[PDB]
Amino acid sequence: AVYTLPELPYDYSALEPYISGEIMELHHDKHHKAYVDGANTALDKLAEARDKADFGAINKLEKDLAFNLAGHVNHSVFWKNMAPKGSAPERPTDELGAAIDEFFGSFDNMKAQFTAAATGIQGSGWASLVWDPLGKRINTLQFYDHQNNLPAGSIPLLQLDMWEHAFYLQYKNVKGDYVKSWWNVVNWDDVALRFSEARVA
Amino acid sequence: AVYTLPELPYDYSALEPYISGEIMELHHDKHHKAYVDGANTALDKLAEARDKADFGAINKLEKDLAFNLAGHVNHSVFWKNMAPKGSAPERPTDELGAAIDEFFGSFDNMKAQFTAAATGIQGSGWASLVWDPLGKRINTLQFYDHQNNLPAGSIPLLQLDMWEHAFYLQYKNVKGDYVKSWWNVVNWDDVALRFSEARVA
Amino acid sequence: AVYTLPELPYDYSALEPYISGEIMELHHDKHHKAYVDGANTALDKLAEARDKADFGAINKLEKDLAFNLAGHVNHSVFWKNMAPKGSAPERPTDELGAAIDEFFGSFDNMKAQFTAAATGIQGSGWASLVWDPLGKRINTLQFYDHQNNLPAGSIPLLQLDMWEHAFYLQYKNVKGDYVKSWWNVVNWDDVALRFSEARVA
Amino acid sequence: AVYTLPELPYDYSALEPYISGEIMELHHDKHHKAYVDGANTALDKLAEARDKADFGAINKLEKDLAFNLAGHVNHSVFWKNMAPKGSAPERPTDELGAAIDEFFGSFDNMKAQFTAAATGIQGSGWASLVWDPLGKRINTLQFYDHQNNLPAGSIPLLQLDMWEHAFYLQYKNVKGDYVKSWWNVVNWDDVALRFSEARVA
Ligand SMILES: [F-]
Ligand SMILES: [F-]
Ligand SMILES: [F-]
Ligand SMILES: [F-]
Ligand SMILES: [Fe+3]
Ligand SMILES: [Fe+3]
Ligand SMILES: [Fe+3]
Ligand SMILES: [Fe+3]
Repeated sequence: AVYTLPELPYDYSALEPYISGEIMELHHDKHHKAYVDGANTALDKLAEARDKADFGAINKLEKDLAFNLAGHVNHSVFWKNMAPKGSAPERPTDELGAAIDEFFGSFDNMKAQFTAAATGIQGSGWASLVWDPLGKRINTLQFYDHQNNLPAGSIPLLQLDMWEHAFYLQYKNVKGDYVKSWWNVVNWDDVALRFSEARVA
Repeated sequence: AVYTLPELPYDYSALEPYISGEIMELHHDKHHKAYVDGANTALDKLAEARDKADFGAINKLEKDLAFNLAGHVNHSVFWKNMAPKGSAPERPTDELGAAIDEFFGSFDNMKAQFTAAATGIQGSGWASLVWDPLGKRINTLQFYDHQNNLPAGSIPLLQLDMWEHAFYLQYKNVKGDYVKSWWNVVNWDDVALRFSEARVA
Repeated sequence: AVYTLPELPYDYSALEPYISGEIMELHHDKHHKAYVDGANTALDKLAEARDKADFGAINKLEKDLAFNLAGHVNHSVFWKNMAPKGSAPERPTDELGAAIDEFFGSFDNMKAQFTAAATGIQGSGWASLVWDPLGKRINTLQFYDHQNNLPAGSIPLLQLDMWEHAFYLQYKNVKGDYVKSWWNVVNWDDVALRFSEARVA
Repeated sequence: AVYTLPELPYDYSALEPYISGEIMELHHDKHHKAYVDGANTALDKLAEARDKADFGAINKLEKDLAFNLAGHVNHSVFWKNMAPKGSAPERPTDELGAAIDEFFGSFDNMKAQFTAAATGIQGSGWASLVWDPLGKRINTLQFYDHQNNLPAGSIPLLQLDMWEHAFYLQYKNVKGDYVKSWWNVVNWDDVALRFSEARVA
């Protein structure tokens, strides 16, 4: 298949007590799997369309592709953006740390902006720290669903799933507590790597 | 400022009779300029939000940023994707040509899919040929407005503005004639360059 | 204020085992309450914008109003659309029953279409049975979030909340089991009343 | 057919010099016709889906229905909301006038808010004055495309098409001039009628 479901880089309960293993299991094994299958199906459907020269469902197929592929991309990044507390730095350092200070003033300012973007979403969405190739800078973006409200070429560095399935079983409606807890499991080493590789464009 | 309006790589009327110089002038000097101003303003507002520690308008600012920055990105690629008839080969060759055949079956199949995506948009949008870093392939996407219906990390290779301002003065409601004429001025050399730089990340 | 949170027409656990009392409590007391506060706030902000003659945040305010007011409208209808198993006929009758057969072929056909619309949503949304004043017919619509993918003037007759908070604590990712169970508590008398009042405009 | 294209209540050039007959012709004969055909096609497709118990394209069909039906509704109202200058009052009076003063403070405040909503749209959209059945009031809404950013049950009273096809041939990019000119042709008698009939819910 074109797209495949990546395995978690840690045990399902490795992020506890901040993120329950119950959510990690459903989220990865069920939700993420769905996006991979959906993205693959969209490509097969588009291939069939070209073969038969029948593009009647093009609008449907392009949304299916964008939605599912965006879901696959967002979650693939999401898993690696996390690590058991203590297994990674609690604050970004070196080049990443300097870059965050440069584009946000400080780590705290970045955190405040990122958190505000995360909790203010009207509907399903993501809070995302991305590398902007055109502006040569780090910005925060608020994705709607998986595939909306973002410029093409944006390279994700750090993402937070704000869909209700990501926190409801544990935090219920209190999205603020979920975000507060999530900061504890951010793998700043992974974000640093993405930054090093992202800034070549 | 962070973002600047790029000059056209050719005269305003260099794409005639395919795209009128009148549209080129309004499109570049008026429309594209607005996205640059809007993107810069959004960043300035976000900076102010951080200093005052008030993120009440975060939802508005994130959409202003995404909409305007995406407009800026899309049009910047758009201008470079075109060139006077005769300045470049009318068909992709070498690495790009082989990649199109691999991911679409043939050049014609790609054109058919891209055209269908372009003319079927319900509202404003773009037809886009992008490099998918995850699947390591070339896909067609159908953007809504400037910033919707696309996965993060998508690398734009070839884009076609389907907003009404891009063709109405010349083609009126006949979107098909606009797309058909547009193929005549596609700068495959620019697309080939974007493809080469995209494969390396 | 302009908008107020309507009380549930039954006890929080009156819909069990179909919909847990825990969900009913969070859904009504927390989620619905938030839309009421948000809708009132949006109007207050719009009033302030008029007094100060500054409409810089108009885009934000119009979306805040639409999102929150739509949330308020959707949930208000939602609560009334349900009732304890046994409080109303399990199948539409009289005028409503005849109308369903006319516009859908049969009750089963309607259920199938409504269910498909409910379970296929890509993101948050609603499955909705509405009265179309223009075509003078009953149609099914699939709302995105609370305020998207619907024609102005649509009269809601029967709505099903497909946002994850509406079913996750009980049904997890299995949306189909939620929809299936939901049919058991549909208050056809309320729907019949909305239909009668809708036909007269 | 279920939906039919209404004829204009005046000659195509009756709104000049404010709105050219060229736009009126294309807009009504081409654009509006498309929405009617599209809305009818969506219903036929949904009927076929129920017959064969095949709801695979439900997401596509529901968007096609919402988009096209919303376009049909919006334009049907739009045509009647206008009249040759001098054929209708230049300002709302009686019950409508009183209602506007009540919910906006004054006619001028309403105009300012409505105009701001019209010119600030990011993408295609509508500025709309609607009757809110739940709040028992008149509000302004900013529709995105034809079917987004509005609560169910909203009854349109006055609408302004802000899609580029509505003004580009005459006003180019200067949407402000289009809105300013449009106020001259508003048929306040039609809006008054809609208000009288709208407020019964
Ligand atoms: F997910
Ligand atoms: F543009
Ligand atoms: F809700
Ligand atoms: F139109
Ligand atoms: Fe998720
Ligand atoms: Fe453009
Ligand atoms: Fe809900
Ligand atoms: Fe229009």
